[PDB]
Amino acid sequence: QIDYRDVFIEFLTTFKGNNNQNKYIERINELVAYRKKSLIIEFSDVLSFNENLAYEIINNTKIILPILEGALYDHILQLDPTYQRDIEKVHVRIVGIPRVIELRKIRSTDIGKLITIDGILVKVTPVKERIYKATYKHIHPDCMQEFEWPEDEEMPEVLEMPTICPKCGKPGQFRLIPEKTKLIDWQKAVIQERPEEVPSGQLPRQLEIILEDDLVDSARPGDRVKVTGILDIKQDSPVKRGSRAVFDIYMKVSSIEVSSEEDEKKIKDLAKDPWIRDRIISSIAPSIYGHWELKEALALALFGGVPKVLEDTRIRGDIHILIIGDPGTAKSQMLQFISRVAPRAVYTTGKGSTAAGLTAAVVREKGTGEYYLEAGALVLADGGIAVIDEIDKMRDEDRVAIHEAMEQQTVSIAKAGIVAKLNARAAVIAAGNPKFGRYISERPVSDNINLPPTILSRFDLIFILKDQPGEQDRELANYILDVHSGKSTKNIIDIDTLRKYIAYARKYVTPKITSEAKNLITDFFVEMRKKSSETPDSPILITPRQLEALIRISEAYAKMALKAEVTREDAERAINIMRLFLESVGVDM
Amino acid sequence: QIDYRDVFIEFLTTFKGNNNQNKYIERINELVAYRKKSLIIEFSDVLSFNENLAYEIINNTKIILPILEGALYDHILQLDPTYQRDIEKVHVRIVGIPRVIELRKIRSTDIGKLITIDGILVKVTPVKERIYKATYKHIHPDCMQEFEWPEDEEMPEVLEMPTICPKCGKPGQFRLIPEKTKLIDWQKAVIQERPEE
DNA sequence: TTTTTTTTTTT
Ligand SMILES: [Mg+2]
Ligand SMILES: [Zn+2]
Ligand SMILES: [Zn+2]
Repeated sequence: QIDYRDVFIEFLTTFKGNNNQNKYIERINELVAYRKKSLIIEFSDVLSFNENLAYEIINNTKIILPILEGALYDHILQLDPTYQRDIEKVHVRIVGIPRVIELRKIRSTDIGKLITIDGILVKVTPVKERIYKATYKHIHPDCMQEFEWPEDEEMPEVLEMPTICPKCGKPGQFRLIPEKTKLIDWQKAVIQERPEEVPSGQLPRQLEIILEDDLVDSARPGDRVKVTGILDIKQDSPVKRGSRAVFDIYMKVSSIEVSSEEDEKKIKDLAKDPWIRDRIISSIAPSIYGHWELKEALALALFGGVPKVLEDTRIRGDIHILIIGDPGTAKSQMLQFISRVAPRAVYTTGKGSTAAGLTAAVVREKGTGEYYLEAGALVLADGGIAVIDEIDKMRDEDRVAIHEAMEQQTVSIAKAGIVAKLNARAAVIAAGNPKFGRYISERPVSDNINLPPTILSRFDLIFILKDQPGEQDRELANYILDVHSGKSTKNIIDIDTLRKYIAYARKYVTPKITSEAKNLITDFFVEMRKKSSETPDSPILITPRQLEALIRISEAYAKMALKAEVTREDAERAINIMRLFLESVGVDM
Repeated sequence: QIDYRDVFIEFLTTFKGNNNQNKYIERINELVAYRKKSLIIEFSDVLSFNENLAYEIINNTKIILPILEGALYDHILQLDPTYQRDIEKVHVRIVGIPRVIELRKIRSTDIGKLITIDGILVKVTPVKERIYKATYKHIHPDCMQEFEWPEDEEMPEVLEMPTICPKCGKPGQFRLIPEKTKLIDWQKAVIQERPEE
């Protein structure tokens, strides 16, 4: 009854934020400057300003939304006439709806209402075009007339062809005219419920969502997203008569969120502590006793180095870690922790993986007999971390796919007439067991781990964990029992804060190596080569590839402390950890 | 509105090249020598010579492109009468269009406009034949009449047959006549975006 | 092509 365009338009112009900045007028600025055509409004902000406007949006969404969109378009038109003839429609998207429903708990009462669902994006289709206003021509020698068939409305989800010519009243043949046909961008994605919500003994459920217009290509597979929109029943084969009055539900997306100022302030305060590096290392797997050297290396892999593109070749910034340890050395516990704290990570197992599942799988579209690719584990981990457990138990045919990923950071696909090269810039963390149960110190690493030497040289660091009973057993027993009793360590950065800290560092920090750091690295290398030249009788090689690892590790240390330069201390720490690896593999100085 | 046919003809014959050599005349003569039927021109040269002509090409390529080809064809046959009876339709192609769109960035607003794409060829089908003007015969014991169904219009990409015989005004069964059907070479290729982008 | 269990030939 009461028009809400008046209260809405002044709400945009008059609204004060946390720091008294008038965000919405600032947000609407680049909407006309950069031609976004889409606006984002928080539900809490609208509710505080006027609850009547807020509750009208949730309930009467299908009616108030077109009215509100028209009001904002007029506001932009008077503010900048240049918007006309450029963008003819503006979308306003609402986020933060309190009505959040689990994927498994959707029932018939929620159809046609604005709801929000949290899940994981698993499938994305290529962008396509959908007709919303067609133009036909009547093929009848008398007629030769053109008209817009879905008059006075929009073309439904089912393409319907006119049966009677509206301009002559006769049936016959109608020809589509693509030149005058109106189109709109259209994409389809599949969302899956998070593993924490799956009940015992059940399999995860999936929901189909539709992204249209500017919402296309707003997310990548494997991302955790929050999606808001309207549920509706799905019609795909109306002509398939005969039983089956049962339909599936699909979601019509109106706004999507992936995964900000106070958090940035909190991150900066943490970096101010001189001992921030020690705090971060102590926060890695707090429930595991000892393994300080391994924890330090795992922290470096989370941040990584800086990739370099030379005149001819490319230098990866990712760090590869290989762990060999006796059974029960808590190898799998840390890898689970790493996969949970990293902003983007994929956890796999040697036995539960295949070559197609790791890189890309060809799927034949039985509906049209068409071939298309599906992203594998390594592709989904691009820009993140790939964790592989029990690498020694993987099949040889499935292991060769990893060889290219670690070396060239690429995956080559040539099958079913599809040829492509895929980026796989991901850090690889692998764990394995020795051949004969426990580890034999006297024998070299190569004959004690059951892996080809061609894959050993591709790892930046290798660590050996030995479970030898000794005087530390009492400390280990006391620590474990305290964990089972609920006792927790203090001064530990929590998972959520740690994940945000890593994401910020990987995005805004690019350390540069100073002259002093270069001299220390060079001097260590050349003196090591001279020492190694006397007697290079070790299973572990000392090739110039080790020099690149020293560069990567030093950059990671600087990035951990949010520093823009690599100083003497960072280079010194990188040498120490590299020196241990060059000697803990069974070879002395 | 303004007939650019004269402007196009003089532009080709009076194009100041790197040394005012009128290289367009040189390639036109080369085209006549080997019967190439395809003339390519640079958008920069057209814009420099007459920016108004360049805008019309890049904006109304659906309408004015056949007009320009007709003007070029008349000039070629006038220059050399032996070109007839060999090529009935010349081709003019534009290169260097400033409107460059990334393949992933294509949206609905770019449909029906002249754009350029950079990528990698992955698949190429063998050369085939496409019908652009068919001939049909009405199989109805009183007709025995032949006609070209797509009257005053090129045959659309969707093969459609007449429903009512135009010559006799009756429905029935129609048979295609391959011997009186116009054909054009047709090939399909797939382009893939570069891994860098 | 792809994962799976099965009998079969042939990688
Ligand atoms: Mg384990
Ligand atoms: Zn009609
Ligand atoms: Zn007839």
